[PDB]
Amino acid sequence: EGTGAALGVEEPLLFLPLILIPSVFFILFLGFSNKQPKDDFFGAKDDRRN
Repeated sequence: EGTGAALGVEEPLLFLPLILIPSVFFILFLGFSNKQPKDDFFGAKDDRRN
């Protein structure tokens, strides 16, 4: 093409799978993140990861 539209989105229907599939796995990622330790560790690479 070469028009230059941001993210190749000329058609507005392409914001359907671009805003949903990240926010489907984001809710899955929040199921992992909310069950974590949330304690300021020291050193690097904390490995509790419940």
